[PDB]
Amino acid sequence: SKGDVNILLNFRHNINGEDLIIAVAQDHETGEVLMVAYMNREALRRTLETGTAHYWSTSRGKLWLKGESSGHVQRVKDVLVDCDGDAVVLKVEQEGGACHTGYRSCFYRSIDGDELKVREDAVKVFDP
Amino acid sequence: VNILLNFRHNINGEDLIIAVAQDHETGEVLMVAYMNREALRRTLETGTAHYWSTSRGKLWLKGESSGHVQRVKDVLVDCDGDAVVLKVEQEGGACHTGYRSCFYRSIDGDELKVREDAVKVFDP
Repeated sequence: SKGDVNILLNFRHNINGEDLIIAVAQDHETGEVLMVAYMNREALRRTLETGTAHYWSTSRGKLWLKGESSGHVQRVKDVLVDCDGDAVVLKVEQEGGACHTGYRSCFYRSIDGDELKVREDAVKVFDP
Repeated sequence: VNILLNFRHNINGEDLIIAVAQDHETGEVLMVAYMNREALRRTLETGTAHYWSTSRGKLWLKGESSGHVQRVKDVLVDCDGDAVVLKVEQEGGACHTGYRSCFYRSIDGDELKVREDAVKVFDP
């Protein structure tokens, strides 16, 4: 199956006992990086099986479907792989916003001098 | 600025944040790597991407040997401050395989195949 390709990747980033790869979610049309998270073997396999983004929560200690509660799922259109196979870029179609704060992207702030300010071109898609 | 970020991606006993190098013009993700406090500190000071090699256990200036440095134009920060996006101008290629981006392959059904939009900048 498609999900079985996971055997070709290297989950060598260990965080609290779970072997993981780094995953970057990117808007398939605009190219904007929406979020960064980890995936364990099962999360990648399920992502490939359903075509919807699944990640591994290090704080929650379990894999979860992005949008499990908000409905803000990420439909995966392409999965790019790192040269060493331990990270991937997911080209996605983002429903709602990727961040729980309401912004489309988790990266709604930027370094300005010695402070972190909300970008003026950032978009708050919804209000939590 | 380091005070505003949250280093916690612990690997081999070293507080880190995840850095995503993205082409400032095309938006293509060129590579992903970790940064320790010093790596980021030096990146902001020099304007050139500095990373932390978890394997080498030492600081690393991208292109310090190949000359393929990444000039930082902007730095975006994650909501919880443990990840950043580096908007950069890439000299040459970001990958030692010679390709423009480390992510020059995609899962095509059941294998890892070179992307048709993958461009091999140089030959190692």
